[PDB]
Amino acid sequence: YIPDYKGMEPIGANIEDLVDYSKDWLSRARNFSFFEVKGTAVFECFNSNEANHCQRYPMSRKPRNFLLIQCSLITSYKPATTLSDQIDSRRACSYILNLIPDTPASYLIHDMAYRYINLTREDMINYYAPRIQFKQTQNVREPGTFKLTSSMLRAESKAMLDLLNNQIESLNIASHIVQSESVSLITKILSDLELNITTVLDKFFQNETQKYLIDVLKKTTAWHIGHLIRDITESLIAHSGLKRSKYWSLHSYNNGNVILFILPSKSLEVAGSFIRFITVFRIGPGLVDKDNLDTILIDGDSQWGVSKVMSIDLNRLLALNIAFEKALIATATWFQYYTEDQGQFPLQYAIRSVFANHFLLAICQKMKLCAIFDNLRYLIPAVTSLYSGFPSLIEKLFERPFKSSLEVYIYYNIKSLLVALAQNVYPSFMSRIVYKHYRSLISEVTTCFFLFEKGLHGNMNEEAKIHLETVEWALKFREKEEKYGESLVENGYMMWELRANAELAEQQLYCQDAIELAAIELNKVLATKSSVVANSILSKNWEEPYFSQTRNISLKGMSGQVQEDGHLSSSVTIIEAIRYLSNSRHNPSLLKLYEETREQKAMARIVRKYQRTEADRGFFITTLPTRCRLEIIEDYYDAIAKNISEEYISYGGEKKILAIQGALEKALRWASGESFIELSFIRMKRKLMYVSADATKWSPGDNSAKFRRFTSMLHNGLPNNKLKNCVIDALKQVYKTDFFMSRKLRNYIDSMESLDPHIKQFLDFFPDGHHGEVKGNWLQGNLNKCSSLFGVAMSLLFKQVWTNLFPELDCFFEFAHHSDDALFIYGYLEPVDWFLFVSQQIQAGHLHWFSVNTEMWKSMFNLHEHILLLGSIKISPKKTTVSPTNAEFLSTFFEGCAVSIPFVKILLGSLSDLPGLGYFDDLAAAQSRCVKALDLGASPQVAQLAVALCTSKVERLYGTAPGMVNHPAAYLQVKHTDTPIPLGGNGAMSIMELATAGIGMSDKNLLKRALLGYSHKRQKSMLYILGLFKFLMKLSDETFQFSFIGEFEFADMYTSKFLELWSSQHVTYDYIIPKGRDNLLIYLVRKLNDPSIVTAMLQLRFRMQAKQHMKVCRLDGEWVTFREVLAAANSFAENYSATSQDMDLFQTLTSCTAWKDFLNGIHCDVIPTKQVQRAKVARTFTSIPAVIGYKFAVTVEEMSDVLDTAKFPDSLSVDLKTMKDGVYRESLPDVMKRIARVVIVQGNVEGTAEAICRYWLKSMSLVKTIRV
RNA sequence: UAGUAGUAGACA
Ligand SMILES: [Mg+2]
Repeated sequence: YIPDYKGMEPIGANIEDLVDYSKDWLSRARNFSFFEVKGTAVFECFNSNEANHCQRYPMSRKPRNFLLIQCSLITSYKPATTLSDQIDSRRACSYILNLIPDTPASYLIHDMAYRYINLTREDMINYYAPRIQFKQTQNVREPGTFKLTSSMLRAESKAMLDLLNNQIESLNIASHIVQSESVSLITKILSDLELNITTVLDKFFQNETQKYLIDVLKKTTAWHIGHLIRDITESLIAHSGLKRSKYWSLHSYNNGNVILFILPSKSLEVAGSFIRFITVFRIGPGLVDKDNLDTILIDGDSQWGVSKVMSIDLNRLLALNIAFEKALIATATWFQYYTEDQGQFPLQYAIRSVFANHFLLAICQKMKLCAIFDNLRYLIPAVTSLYSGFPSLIEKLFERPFKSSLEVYIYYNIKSLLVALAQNVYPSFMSRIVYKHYRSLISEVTTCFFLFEKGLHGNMNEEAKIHLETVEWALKFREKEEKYGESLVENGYMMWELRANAELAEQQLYCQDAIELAAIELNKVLATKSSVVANSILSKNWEEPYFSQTRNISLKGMSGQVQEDGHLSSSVTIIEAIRYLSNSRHNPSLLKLYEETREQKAMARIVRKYQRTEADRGFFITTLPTRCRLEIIEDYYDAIAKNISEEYISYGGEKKILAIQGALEKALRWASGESFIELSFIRMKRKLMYVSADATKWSPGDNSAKFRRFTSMLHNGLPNNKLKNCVIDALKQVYKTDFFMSRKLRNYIDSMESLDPHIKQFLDFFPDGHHGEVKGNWLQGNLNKCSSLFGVAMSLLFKQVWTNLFPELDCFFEFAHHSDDALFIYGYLEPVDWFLFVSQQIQAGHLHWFSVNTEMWKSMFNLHEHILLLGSIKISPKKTTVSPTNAEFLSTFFEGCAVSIPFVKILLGSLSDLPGLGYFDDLAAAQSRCVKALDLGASPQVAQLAVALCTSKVERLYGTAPGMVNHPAAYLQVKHTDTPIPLGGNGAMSIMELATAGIGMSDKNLLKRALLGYSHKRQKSMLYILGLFKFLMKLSDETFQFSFIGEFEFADMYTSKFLELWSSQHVTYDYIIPKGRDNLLIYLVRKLNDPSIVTAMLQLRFRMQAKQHMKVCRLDGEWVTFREVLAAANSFAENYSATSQDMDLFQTLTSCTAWKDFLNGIHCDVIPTKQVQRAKVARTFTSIPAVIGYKFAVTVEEMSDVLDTAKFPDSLSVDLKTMKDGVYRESLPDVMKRIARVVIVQGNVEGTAEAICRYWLKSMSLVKTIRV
């Protein structure tokens, strides 16, 4: 009932007081926090940091390894098969046995080759045999392994095995010798990798992309070496099973030239496990590092390189498996960007070198390189800006040991590139070309950065790193509390305290007057839309049940009760919901739950986000009362946030780019024309300086208590303060939290047995050794809408103070705040008399006017930063860049109105992130991410190439590819093109059709081509396809994208048959979430036992190799394999006979489901004009479950639940009828159950749902304009 | 100086 609370009393805060303080503070000399970029300054920073680094780390004479797998190719590579594998293994063992071992690695290789070549005939028959045909033997225990005891192991081999089963340094980068050696080595490797080995969309692809990219790259040794690495990694993954990992293995590739020896290892299924192997190759061009080779045996006029015993984890193994494609996709993206930039096609040598560099980066999956590229992606914007904090970025760059010889090469490259950039046409990073646009260079380095997989950090020395920041800032907060008193820090310091001390204006301390005036400036705007504000505030689920929302049902992850170990349990949200519902007697609303759990202390943990940044960020797992309080605050401020612009987090994930582009366009429109200043006119030029700003420590270095005062003065449309007081109390109860250290960190501390001083300082934060109190720091991600709104309010307060300071100048300001990320557009005035006016103003008693005489934007930013510090927002000196032409926001780059959104992240993620729901499901998902890239800016040719790559990957993984086990052609009497996708199918579909028509069209189109065959011709093959479709329909009906497809704590509280009966009885609950306690509890128990939920709660990517031959599909309510499903499909289609109802359904579906004809029906021709690139912009594409819940609603409880769920309470009936009409345009329970976008265009294109399709048709050609 | 990782002792 929203009980009353302690509402805060406003105090006498006056804007004039802040204006006077601003006058006094601006009347003196201020130190700019940014440095003007120069070639001399950047070079001096590099030299000084080199000198310091020479003594920071101990020198290392021997550069360390950087290539995970070493192999060499001199002829074209043919993919390996079982027969070729056996022949090559025989040849390779014969070659190896005629060599003299020198090192323990060579001795072990010789011993294993001798053992393999002496395996009996039955062993070699069972070796290479399929799983079904395999039989156990003395010498062979698994299809691709053999045993090796100590009896057949030499003394040296045993010694090296003991070495396996048993202080940081750096290279002298300041030395020219080390740099020269590293550059020469990496240049040799790249030159070896560049060597040559000796519809309308289809025609455009073959003319532009195939001719100039694929045909050029088909002969490079990088291409064939990528294929060879794919084969080697496939063999390694096959060995990494839970059964095969304990044995030895031997494989050979490329006519016995490359040999892989797999040592016993822990299976990659277990966490923190490595697979150990040795690769022996003939010395030649390729990924050869002579210094890091274990040995180079000398055969007769030949050299055999034996590499070191490499231990590779699952992440790096899966990265190496798909690295030909990550290199190919990156090269295609670079090709498209070069075409956009220079307007012509890249030459052969440039594209070959780019592909070689991308392949080398994809192979060397090392954390040091990932950190270097993470630093570089911020360093490049700093040196191309007018003022930036580049010295700090260079210092952070020099904070790493350059152990590998690749890191020295990349460091030399980035040093040269940054020195060249600061001295100025934008030089490229991996080529000798020079770009015409900064967006191309920044996209190139971003693409290089995205080639590194997420989670390359040390598994153990990162859980401490994620804790250190929180502990350090909590200690700083305690120090401030002891220095200034608990009351001052919690409630904020008065304005006179700031005027007297002047050291109070820092982080974790806020000024009450600043908060109040910021709230006043925001509610001045809010007074115009108070009605909408109240409507949005009341529109949230204040009185709705708490656990009937989707977020509280999800599996995201939350904490549990404190256990006897003293640690905080890690459960899922659904489990905590079930627990509380079981203990409670009713399902309370948000406010009722908050009142129930108000007295409980907020507890939290931290877990890794698994990013690719230099330092891994950890996100916090909060308990249930903490989640309730944060949801209250977030709902309130999000409701307020939407009705105010200049904050771009309340906006949807898709409207942010449109909003920021509109803001930039408004800034550009204002910049047009001049301004007139009254002499007391004078003409003044209107300038435009963007400031891409970031906060130093958004969450850790803030004081959440400030929001209290904000919420006490923010004006909403509500008549009473009950909700505002509830939000204030929720803010009060989230002030102090119990930060719990993880179990891994506790075990790490326990195993130490002797603590370093800094580990002791970290540990004393936790008194009992498990949890420590953290004050004033809202945990990361918990308060983002509120923080963005507060930042916008502070910016508006600064704008008001500036306007009151100099009313004679009509300056222009915009602010964009997406949490810590921000963009400040400053339109100031520049003289074309101004100095005389400034002198007169100074002599008139306005001592603060002298800050505007020259470079007024400096003083504007100084005042803005100080006013932001009057809260707790510290603009980061490092990652904030000012520039008069460019901007960076929301991970996108703006050239005025032009927008450049990276689309590489989802193109590369198509292969690396497969959902695993099912063959059709994951194939559609992978095809969907190519559509998203096509929306974000990828050209149709690049999207087509990427989609071909990922569907080839899915076909290879599931065996659907022709010639393999699960090829439907050999068991379904079809041509593999007339096969439904859920039962195989080609899956090759034009990206245009997926983008426009839909993803499942490849099935539906077939249906049409079936029906036209069955009606006009009555062919038996069409009847067979119809039977296949009927089998899919039957499976979809039996088991219950959008198409027909073919243990825990509380999961055992209700019987499975009880769940089935309940689901059959309460049909409506399949579409709506219940509201009563018992019904919601049963719904949640059923949700726990859903196979998709259990599977969802990468390891799946690795385990799919074994899952391929196991029973994963569902047939007649039984778990069966895919091959049996295909055989059943063949039998049922052969025994299928047509019926009237099926024919009627097919005619209705084919008549009601067309866009393909328009795509290929339009004409195209090359206009005699070269393609010109314009400033790209963004366009847009231009409750239902409740009515279905109404349809099956029978009981009073279900009727009440569906009534509450619907946005419109009593309109459902009418809506249902209208929906029925819609269905009749495109009633029975069966048919009812079965029925159940921003694109980066060029400037000219319209925003119609067909205009974007026409633009995509235009964009298929990359260098030539076309006409429709 | 077997690998990954690391100016947090890990995988073991
Ligand atoms: Mg930024």
